[PDB]
This record gives sequence, structure tokens and C-alpha cells, in this order.
Amino acid sequence: QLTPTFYDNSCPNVSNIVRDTIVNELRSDPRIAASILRLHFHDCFVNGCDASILLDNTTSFRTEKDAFGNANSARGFPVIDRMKAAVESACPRTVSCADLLTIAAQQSVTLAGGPSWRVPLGRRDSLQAFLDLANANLPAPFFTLPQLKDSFRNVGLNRSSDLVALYGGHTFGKNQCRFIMDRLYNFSNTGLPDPTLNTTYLQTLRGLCPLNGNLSALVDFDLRTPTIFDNKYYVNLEEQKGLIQSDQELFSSPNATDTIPLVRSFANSTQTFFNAFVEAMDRMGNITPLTGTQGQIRLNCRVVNS
Ligand code: HEM
Ligand SMILES: [Ca+2]
Ligand SMILES: [Ca+2]
Repeated sequence: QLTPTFYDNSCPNVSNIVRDTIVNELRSDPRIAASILRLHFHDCFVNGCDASILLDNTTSFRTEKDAFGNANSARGFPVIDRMKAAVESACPRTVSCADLLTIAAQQSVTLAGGPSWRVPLGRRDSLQAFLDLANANLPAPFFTLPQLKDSFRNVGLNRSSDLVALYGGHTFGKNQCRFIMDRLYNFSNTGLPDPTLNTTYLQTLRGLCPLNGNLSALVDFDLRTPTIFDNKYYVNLEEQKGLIQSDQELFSSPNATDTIPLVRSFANSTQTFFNAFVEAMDRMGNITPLTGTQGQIRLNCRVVNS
């Protein structure tokens, strides 16, 4: 069983080292806390939270970094390297990359204003990476609600509360124009915008993301508080101001009978949201871990030990 006290004897200052690393990086990259949370999500959804995403290419397997959901998108890898080196310096050969990334995600959420909790620990590191599985398992922003639900179920998260709460990760961070062009200009081959996008916000987004513009330009997921971890994400949805199709689907899908009341409850209460977010995060962090003597304590997060 994973346990929050796992390093209390062997590396008691691990969360502190992780915190200071993020605090320091945030001075020059305000986006890093968002990026790190996303890294952990992408770890967990592919063979579980086993740091498989941190591995670079080898001649026998391809890196997940070249997945459709990771390439030219996922970021923060050198920051993870830095906190890893610092922990190895304090606590040699003790803390797994999988656990380190889990703590990093939690600390990132707290540093951005979100809930504070101790994550379960004891995960171990994969002996390979899973590119095809990453391409199969990471959901895409054009997914319908039933597709999103299938994608969460596929990895062991059956509950609509899992989906709606973890979606609150879009309370901060950035999204490239490429992922919303259809909503803005040609939704579902209509040549018209997505009708569930508020028309005032549509104009703003078209201004940031013109047809024939730079597809890599970044826009904030949360128009209310772009860098603060809070429940404002859900208030946006109630106003038809979710950024990506999958955001707005939680509130507007014909299949949203079960998700609408979760969105509303989380918009109405910070405490309700934060409680559900911590619960869902810990469920996601419990996806198929290696434990005990399985896998490794990887010394360099990019390569399996030899
Ligand atoms: C449920 C369907 C999901 C879809 C379709 C989706 C899609 C996306 C997309 C397209 C981006 C922008 C990527 C880029 O522009 O490079 C992104 C960013 C982000 N996602 Fe999600 N996501 C989902 C779930 C989640 C979950 C469950 C979390 C966290 C628990 C998460 C956290 C993040 C964060 C924090 C960012 C901002 C990253 C940054 O600014 O570097 N996402 N997501
Ligand atoms: Ca993984
Ligand atoms: Ca926010």
C-alpha cells in the first residue's frame, strides 16, 4: 500500500527540497507549477505513475516525449532533473522519480494557491517507456464527454467526480491556439464556431488565435485567474467560457447529466472543489504503481539504471 510516511525516516526533507526547487523556478517561469502537475497526469495515465514519461529514447524503446500529447507540449523536464539531483545529494538512492514527480505535482498545486496535503508514497520507477500506450491513453481536446469518460475508465478512474475534479487542473496553465482553432472557425465541419462557446469570449479568442495565425501561440486556460489554483475554472464553464472543447463538454454535453451538478458544486464552494481535487489526485496517483522490490529507484530520471 502506498503511504504518506514512506520517506519519514529515509529522506524526511524530500518535500522541502521539492518545494524550494519549484519556488526558485517560479521566479523566472510562472508557468512551471502548471507544467509539473501536467507531467504527473501524463505519467499516471500511461502504465501508472512510474516515471515512464521521464525516460529519453533508447535503441530498444521510444520515448513517450514523442507522443502526440507530449511532443512540443509537455515541459519542465530539466526542473525535475534539478530537484532529482538535489534529493540524490541529500538522500542518495532513496527517492524514486515516480514519487518525486508526485510530490512535485502536489507542491506545485499548493504553491499556486491550492490545497495542501501529503501524498501517498512508495512508488518505484519503470524499466521502459510506453510511446504507443501514451498515444492510445492520453485524451485529446476534441474528445466528447463519452470519450473523456472512456479515457478515464480505461486507466481505472471510473467516477465522474474523478473527471470533473481533475479537470480543475485547467484552473491554471497555457494552451496552444492549435487546439481550439476548430471551435473558433470550423467546428465539426460546419465552417461555424462551436455554439457552446460564449460569443463574447469567441471574439477574444479569435483575436488571440486568428485563422492562419501562429498555431503555437499560447492562451490561458482560465480567463479569470490564469495562474492561481482555485475554483474559477468551474465558474467559467457555467458561462460557456471553458477554453477547450473537452472543458466545455463537462457542462454542455448531452451526456452531462452526471457532470453538471459536480461543475456547479465545485463552482459554488472552494472547499468542496479542493476536497474532491485531493481525493481525485490521490486516486490518480494510485494508478498501477510498481512497489516493494518491483522496478527501480532510478538515479537519473532520464535513463534506467545500469
Ligand atoms: C480530461 C481531458 C484532458 C484533455 C483533453 C487535456 C488537454 C490539454 C491541452 C490540449 C493542453 C494544452 C497543451 C499545449 O498547449 O501544449 C493542456 C494543458 C494543461 N493540462 Fe490538460 N487535459 C486533460 C486533463 C487534464 C488533467 C486531468 C490535468 C491535471 C490533473 C491537466 C492539467 C493540465 C495543465 C496544468 C495544463 C497547463 C500546462 C502548461 O501550461 O504547461 N489536464 N491540457
Ligand atoms: Ca507512466
Ligand atoms: Ca485559476
